[PDB]
Amino acid sequence: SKVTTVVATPGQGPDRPQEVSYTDTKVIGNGSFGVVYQAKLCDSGELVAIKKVLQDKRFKNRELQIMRKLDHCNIVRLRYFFYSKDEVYLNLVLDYVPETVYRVARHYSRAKQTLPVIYVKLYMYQLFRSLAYIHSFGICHRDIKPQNLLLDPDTAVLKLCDFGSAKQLVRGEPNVSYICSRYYRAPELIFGATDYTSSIDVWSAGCVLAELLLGQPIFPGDSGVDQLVEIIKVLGTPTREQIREMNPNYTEFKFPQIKAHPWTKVFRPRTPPEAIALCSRLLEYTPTARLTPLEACAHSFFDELRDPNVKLPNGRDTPALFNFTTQELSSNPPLATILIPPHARIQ
Ligand SMILES: CN(C)c1nc2ccc1CCCCn1cc(c3ccccc31)C1=C(C(=O)NC1=O)c1cn(c3ccccc13)CCC2
Repeated sequence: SKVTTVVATPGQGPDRPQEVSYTDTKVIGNGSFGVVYQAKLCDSGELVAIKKVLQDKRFKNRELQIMRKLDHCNIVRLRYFFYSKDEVYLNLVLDYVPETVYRVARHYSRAKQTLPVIYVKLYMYQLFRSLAYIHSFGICHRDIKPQNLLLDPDTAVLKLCDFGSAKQLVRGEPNVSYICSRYYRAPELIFGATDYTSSIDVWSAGCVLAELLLGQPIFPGDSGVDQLVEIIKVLGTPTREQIREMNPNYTEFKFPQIKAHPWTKVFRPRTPPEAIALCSRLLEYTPTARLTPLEACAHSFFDELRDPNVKLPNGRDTPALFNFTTQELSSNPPLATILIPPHARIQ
């Protein structure tokens, strides 16, 4: 009962500090992403995660200012923030969730068992949703992978986190190319591309999809150089025309020609055709040929989720999949027809 008490500015509301108290401060993480503690809210009893960073007093913060314009239930909610190695740290109080998709995938795999397809449908849909909400701002995550997909096991609700790498993409302004974890890095980035679009999130989510079908990473590779070699094995060698689309700085190739290994004989035998059809639309050399998140939500692979008489393996109802705002449908309103099925329109 060693209660810390600070004054903290609410995350999405108006700029009006309150008093807040909590306890049970133990460390849960410490790495590239920063320094995170678990903690317990005195009043409610609820759990939280608290990220801590030395902040350059004379400057804004790119992570804080991105999270303060966000309120989506597939995105980890920022509750409060405040300040406090010698001088000035920034603190962010976040919703706590104990399991991840990576952890859950890992368990099925090492025991030599496949992830039931229903869980594959649930997880990607909610991800594509989460991508659609941020892409309607210009904000690109730039670190989609299974370890950044938090998950409630009993309910199935899933929440993207870690907006440390996230950035608002602007036409004409250059951006760094060595970014995202290697196995989930789009080929344009590899090629040196500097004015890439938010469709790099869509590539990465494709790599996550295939992983959940095979029970292991689709493109490993043992270096930044070897990562395009593992890709080429599957999609063959790209054309000068494809290489132009990714980066207009390459004219001559540096690695012999290979032909495309077909999609059907990459996975196992019983795999559903729409999983494979979808996967082909995500993993394309050409950025503009890849689907949009919202278009991905409307794929025929997710039709089972829009059934009314559908439940989880533990009997329960599925979480709400059809409470789309206008902001969320804003990039293509016509799709409402499909995204919201009849029974979810009940006046
Ligand atoms: C094993 N393991 C190393 C691991 N790594 C990650 C995710 C989960 C896990 C295991 C689950 C244990 C519970 N667990 C939940 C965590 C968390 C954070 C650190 C350690 C454990 C942890 C949470 C978050 C978050 O936003 N809200 C959370 O509740 C964040 C995840 N990250 C960042 C970064 C910056 C700010 C907040 C958070 C990125 C790290 C990726």
